[PDB]
Amino acid sequence: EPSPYVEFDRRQWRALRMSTPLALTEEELVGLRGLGEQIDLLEVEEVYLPLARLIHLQVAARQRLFAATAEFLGEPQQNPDRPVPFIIGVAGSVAVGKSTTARVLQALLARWDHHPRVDLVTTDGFLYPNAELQRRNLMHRKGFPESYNRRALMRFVTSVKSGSDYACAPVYSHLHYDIIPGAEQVVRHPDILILEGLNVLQTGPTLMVSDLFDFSLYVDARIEDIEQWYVSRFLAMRTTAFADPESHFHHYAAFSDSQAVVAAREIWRTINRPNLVENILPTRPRATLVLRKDADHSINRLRLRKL
Amino acid sequence: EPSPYVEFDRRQWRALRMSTPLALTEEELVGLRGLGEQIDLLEVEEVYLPLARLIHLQVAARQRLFAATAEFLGEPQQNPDRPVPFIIGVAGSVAVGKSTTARVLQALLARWDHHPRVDLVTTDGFLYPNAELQRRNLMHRKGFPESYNRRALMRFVTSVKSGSDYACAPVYSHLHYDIIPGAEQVVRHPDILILEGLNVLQTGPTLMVSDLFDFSLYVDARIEDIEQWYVSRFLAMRTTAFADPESHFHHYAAFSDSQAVVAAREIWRTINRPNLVENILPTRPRATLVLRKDADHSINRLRLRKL
Ligand code: NA
Ligand code: NA
Ligand code: NA
Ligand code: NA
Repeated sequence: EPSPYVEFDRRQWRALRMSTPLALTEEELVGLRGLGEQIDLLEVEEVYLPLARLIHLQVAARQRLFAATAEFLGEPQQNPDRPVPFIIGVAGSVAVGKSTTARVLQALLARWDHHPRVDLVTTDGFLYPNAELQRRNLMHRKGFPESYNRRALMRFVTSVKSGSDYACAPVYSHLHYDIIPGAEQVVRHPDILILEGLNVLQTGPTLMVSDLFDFSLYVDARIEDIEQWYVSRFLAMRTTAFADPESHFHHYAAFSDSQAVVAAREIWRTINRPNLVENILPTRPRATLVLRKDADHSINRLRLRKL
Repeated sequence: EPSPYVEFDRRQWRALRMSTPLALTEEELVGLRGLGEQIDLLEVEEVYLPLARLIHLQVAARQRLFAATAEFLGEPQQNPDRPVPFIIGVAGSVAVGKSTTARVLQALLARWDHHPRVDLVTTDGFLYPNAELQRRNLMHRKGFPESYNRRALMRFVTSVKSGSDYACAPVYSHLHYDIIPGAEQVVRHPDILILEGLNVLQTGPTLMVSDLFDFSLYVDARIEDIEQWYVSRFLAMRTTAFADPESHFHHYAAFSDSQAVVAAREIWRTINRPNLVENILPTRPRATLVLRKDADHSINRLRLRKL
């Protein structure tokens, strides 16, 4: 039966790498990966290099599109020193590795032969402040679509892809578990813009940020493996992030393996899992490329949208 | 504030026509339009000609996209005697004129300099048979998303855009108000495929037909004007379609202006209006181009998606 997708195993996919240069050291990859991630230069060579190739093949191809509409509208050319920004979305569950994935993707694309301006924005900074969340009785649905100012987010991405000289996004603090007063992330007409977050691929009654994506990525894995990673990582954070007295969750540092596991499973069950099942997973069908990870965080299978 | 769209009045839009040839006679336009429509060669010149231009500018541009993915996959070129079919969706309410719009669009694009294979398929043939509708208790929601076999529809469009030599779609009879046993509409690798129906722009938990559109059109107008047109047309059909004894709604032919109006308003209120408000309108934001009609069926304003 005909299909919009085309599956791959790491073997089939690593061949499409061709002669793409690996411009990332071991020290660099390290500072890009998160606690728990297993990503190594090998995976970066057999998976991220092909992806980066495909993306650049499409950055140019995509420009042909806006160019047509430009020609149709009888308008000028485009300052080649300012084309239409290529927007990439990276979606996935909490703890599946998407943040690392987006950080690595930005590193590789920015180090491309001509040195493109590659900006990365996480939807964290678009969550509503804790105070505003409490007001809406949402302090327990942090990460759900409604916990974000999707309007500000949409204005942000629209602003950037429309050619603005610069746009601003709030900044979120994982240490304080809240939006930081007065903080700003300024993005100035980048060549590429990667947007990473839980529900970026979301679709709805209004034009949304996913409708502005020229390419999308969905980091996938089994719901139980992600729970495992989540829990495991919660325990690990007792000696890293929670160890810090300034941490909103410093109280967690003193938890025992047992009580920490229980606490982690509860947050997963009451928050992260529901959101994954109800909002995130339903968006997967639309991803240009899905990176499937095995229980060991290893990306061994990919699903690409040819249609 | 930045915007994904760009508005136009007929004046601004007719200028983008450039020197596009008008290859349609008065006799031809007539056999393409529906009862109640006011479309004339002027509107076809100041509105449909520009649109046809823009579309052909993008058919080629769109091919650059699939070509990139083809080059990336290290696969052959594409029999230029068989590129990737360009899929166009035309959405809108019952009685807004979309069917005429799609019929005219196919006539103009098919008569393009190189003579493209331009096929047109209405979602009618994908409604579930009356018997199946009754089974699902849906005989009163005919036209709502659930009243269609969206799977068969998706398989159909996927089949065609994936390069199949031919695909088949059931046929619907407006005379009998039902799907015709054994009837088939065969579509063989067209250059362009126009899909017209109520909820074609719909989006959801799964990859849908709207995700395969390279271009979309949404014929729009005020909910009350469409009700007016609907009713008015119901009355008019007493002497055309309902006059036929073989008609499922032959009983309507004997209705008086008064009782016919009442009947028409009731169907609109209980069926067509709700569907428009709940399913159709929410899809409008996503249309590449929205054709706004005034109470006189006249297209005088357009909204194009530049992003
Ligand atoms: Na996190
Ligand atoms: Na994040
Ligand atoms: Na109709
Ligand atoms: Na129809």
